[PDB]
Amino acid sequence: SLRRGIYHIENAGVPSAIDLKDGSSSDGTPIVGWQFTPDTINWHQLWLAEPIPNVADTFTLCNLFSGTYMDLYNGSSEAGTAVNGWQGTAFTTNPHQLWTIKKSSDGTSYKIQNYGSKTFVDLVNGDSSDGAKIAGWTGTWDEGNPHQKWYFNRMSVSSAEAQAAIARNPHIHGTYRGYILDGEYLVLPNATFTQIWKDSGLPGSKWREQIYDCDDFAIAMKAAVGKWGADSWKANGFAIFCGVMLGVNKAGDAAHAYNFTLTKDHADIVFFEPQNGGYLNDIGYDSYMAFY
Amino acid sequence: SLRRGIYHIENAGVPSAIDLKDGSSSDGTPIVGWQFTPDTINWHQLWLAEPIPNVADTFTLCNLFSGTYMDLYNGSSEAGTAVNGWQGTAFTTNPHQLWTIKKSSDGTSYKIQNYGSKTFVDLVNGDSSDGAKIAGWTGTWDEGNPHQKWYFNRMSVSSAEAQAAIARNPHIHGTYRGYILDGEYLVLPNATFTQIWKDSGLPGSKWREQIYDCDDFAIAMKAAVGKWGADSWKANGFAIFCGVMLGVNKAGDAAHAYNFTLTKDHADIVFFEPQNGGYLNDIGYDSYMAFY
Ligand SMILES: C[C@@H]1O[C@@H](O[C@@H]2[C@@H](O[C@H]3O[C@H](CO)[C@H](O)[C@H](O)[C@H]3O)[C@@H](O)[C@@H](CO)O[C@@H]2O)[C@@H](O)[C@H](O)[C@@H]1O
Ligand SMILES: C[C@@H]1O[C@@H](O[C@@H]2[C@@H](O[C@H]3O[C@H](CO)[C@H](O)[C@H](O)[C@H]3O)[C@@H](O)[C@@H](CO)O[C@@H]2O)[C@@H](O)[C@H](O)[C@@H]1O
Ligand SMILES: C[C@@H]1O[C@@H](O[C@@H]2[C@@H](O[C@H]3O[C@H](CO)[C@H](O)[C@H](O)[C@H]3O)[C@@H](O)[C@@H](CO)O[C@@H]2O)[C@@H](O)[C@H](O)[C@@H]1O
Ligand SMILES: C[C@@H]1O[C@@H](O[C@@H]2[C@@H](O[C@H]3O[C@H](CO)[C@H](O)[C@H](O)[C@H]3O)[C@@H](O)[C@@H](CO)O[C@@H]2O)[C@@H](O)[C@H](O)[C@@H]1O
Ligand SMILES: C[C@@H]1O[C@@H](O[C@@H]2[C@@H](O[C@H]3O[C@H](CO)[C@H](O)[C@H](O)[C@H]3O)[C@@H](O)[C@@H](CO)O[C@H]2O)[C@@H](O)[C@H](O)[C@@H]1O
Ligand SMILES: C[C@@H]1O[C@@H](O[C@@H]2[C@@H](O[C@H]3O[C@H](CO)[C@H](O)[C@H](O)[C@H]3O)[C@@H](O)[C@@H](CO)O[C@H]2O)[C@@H](O)[C@H](O)[C@@H]1O
Ligand SMILES: [Ca+2]
Ligand SMILES: [Ca+2]
Ligand SMILES: [Mn+2]
Ligand SMILES: [Mn+2]
Ligand SMILES: [Mn+2]
Ligand SMILES: [Mn+2]
Ligand code: NA
Ligand code: NA
Ligand code: NA
Ligand code: NA
Repeated sequence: SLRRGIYHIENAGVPSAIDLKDGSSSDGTPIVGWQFTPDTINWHQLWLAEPIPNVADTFTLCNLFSGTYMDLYNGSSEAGTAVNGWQGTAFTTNPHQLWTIKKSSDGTSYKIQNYGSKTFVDLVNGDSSDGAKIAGWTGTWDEGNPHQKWYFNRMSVSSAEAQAAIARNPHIHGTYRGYILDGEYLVLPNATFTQIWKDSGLPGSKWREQIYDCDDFAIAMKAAVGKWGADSWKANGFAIFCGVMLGVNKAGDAAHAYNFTLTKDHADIVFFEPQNGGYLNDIGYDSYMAFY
Repeated sequence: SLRRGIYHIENAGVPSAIDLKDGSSSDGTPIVGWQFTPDTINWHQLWLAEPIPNVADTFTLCNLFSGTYMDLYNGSSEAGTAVNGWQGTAFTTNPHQLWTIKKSSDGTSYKIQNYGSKTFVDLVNGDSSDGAKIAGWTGTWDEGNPHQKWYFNRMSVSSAEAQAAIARNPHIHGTYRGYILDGEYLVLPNATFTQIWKDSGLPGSKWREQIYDCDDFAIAMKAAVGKWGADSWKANGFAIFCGVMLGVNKAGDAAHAYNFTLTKDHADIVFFEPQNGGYLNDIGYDSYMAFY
């Protein structure tokens, strides 16, 4: 089953992602194929999949940027029916905005079926053009047709997945305790994480004993990523991944506060030094506390 | 012995505090008697007392606002010698800026003796006027003279004192763990704590599931008090008190993130709700984690 989380949905045939055109919140904004840049935030191309509790393999798909929902226009079963962004809610009963999402016959890509119409999300003609129509279209669960096959590239971790990445790490103190604040986290590329750090003003901050020392830098960086999340996205029901860690050196006679983020493969953490914007696989401290 | 910490130094005879005139960082800025408002930040009237490791009962006195040091002009023993703010360091050997501070004959107020001159800090003529001269003056450790007696009104807590206030509280969970980030904290009046909250922009922030929920409010409020500390004071070697707490309700089926501060008497904590600016003696959660 598709997990709850944020996905970049990429056609199996051509390198086009499902895109809410101009990220517009207007009802009836076309959802189109568009090219994408890996290891960036693709601002109009991120979809929060919310499982519908009492319907198997069925979701709403909320555009992270617009906060509007993937909607089959008037729920029509006609091939070529418009797929648009439309106002809704995460657990709607509106079958226009309900999508059964299951593995295709290649066992890696998915097909996306409208719960009402039983027609599939289709990149019309496999057109690779920026702004290519996406429509509801007749099809089957089993056929190879790449127009209707979609890789769900997972952009978020659960709290359980973040916990696992930390526990993997070789720099966790025996006394470590972790404090989980949210359920589902957007993982930033370092390029974006760095940009939030720059736009925070922290690069200009001076170290001062107690009054602006490591703990103030680390907490200011987490607050800045929290502020960026709320200000950047209109969807709800997720957080941005940015950890704070307290650590102690091997000698046990010096402590440090710093940040951490997750690798591209979501499997491991990477330490971030908010006093200089460095990423490190070893920051010279073993974490005894984290909150994220 | 006088503890390390921040003091509002108030004459024993008249309601004048030791004041660095206009908070100026200029060398030779007069230190004067000035009236004060209790339960405010008295911006020009706060002094960080740093104990000199290998000299008994002897300190530097750094003006929290200016970052400059109480200085007996050319270390003269002449009665009426100017006491000014002057550039220095927390552990200087300059005897102009070293002060032996011990209980007076009334056992509650102190006298302040220059280590070099062995003359005392004196509110000349006990003048209660705003801008009254303070000078180094002949005297003795034992005499009653109120011109040379000073209440050291303690405005800061150690980490150990903050730990004690939390442990006192009746809303601490069995599983509580506390994470101490600094050593010495300025305690804010609620009036100031509230102002930092207002000036943060948090009063305008909307609750949003995960993306700006209780943990984001609580951490944004701690970051705002950290930013206010650095931006407001030029002295180093202290922090501003603002805690973050995670808590769980009696039923054990709901958790909440919030802030806390300390009472005027420094003995107890008070909970702060950053989603509405309320102070509560009971926020309906028992803390299982704090960092401050
Ligand atoms: C059958 C029809 O369902 C609803 O209308 C839908 C639209 O629904 C969504 O948008 C409307 C406002 O336009 C409203 O906010 C609703 O709660 C939301 O789910 C939408 O799916 C469009 C485009 O496909 O089709 C229908 O107009 C409902 O509002 C109608 O009353 C009616 O029951
Ligand atoms: C190249 C082309 O691929 C397939 O046709 C697709 C269409 O396929 C879907 O709709 C058709 C009916 O039009 C049929 O129901 C099929 O089972 C279903 O997958 C559709 O994807 C459109 C729009 O993108 O493009 C092509 O027409 C295949 O059936 C054709 O024989 C042909 O190989
Ligand atoms: C005896 C004298 O001590 C020092 O001068 C002090 C002044 O000292 C302080 O300010 C000066 C700059 O004016 C400098 O930054 C020094 O490090 C700092 O402690 C000051 O206390 C004044 C006013 O009472 O008196 C003396 O001028 C030293 O700099 C001199 O070289 C000389 O040794
Ligand atoms: C009212 C006045 O109080 C005392 O005199 C103080 C001064 O006291 C201090 O300096 C004098 C010498 O001038 C002497 O050394 C004394 O032991 C010492 O405390 C001084 O505080 C000045 C400046 O504020 O004010 C008064 O002159 C007392 O000795 C006087 O008899 C008289 O009662
Ligand atoms: C917010 C906006 O993002 C980018 O423009 C989007 C565009 O983004 C995708 O396509 C571009 C090339 O046009 C790149 O491949 C990006 O990596 C993709 O994410 C599309 O989403 C279209 C259609 O909705 O809208 C544009 O605004 C970027 O080019 C802009 O400078 C800006 O940052
Ligand atoms: C920063 C400045 O603070 C206040 O003025 C100070 C003044 O403050 C003290 O005296 C005033 C009355 O003049 C009140 O009692 C305050 O409670 C005291 O803290 C003095 O420190 C003088 C001498 O250095 O400087 C002034 O700037 C306040 O009146 C101003 O509006 C302003 O907030
Ligand atoms: Ca600090
Ligand atoms: Ca959050
Ligand atoms: Mn290590
Ligand atoms: Mn949360
Ligand atoms: Mn309780
Ligand atoms: Mn610290
Ligand atoms: Na439209
Ligand atoms: Na379901
Ligand atoms: Na002067
Ligand atoms: Na000492």
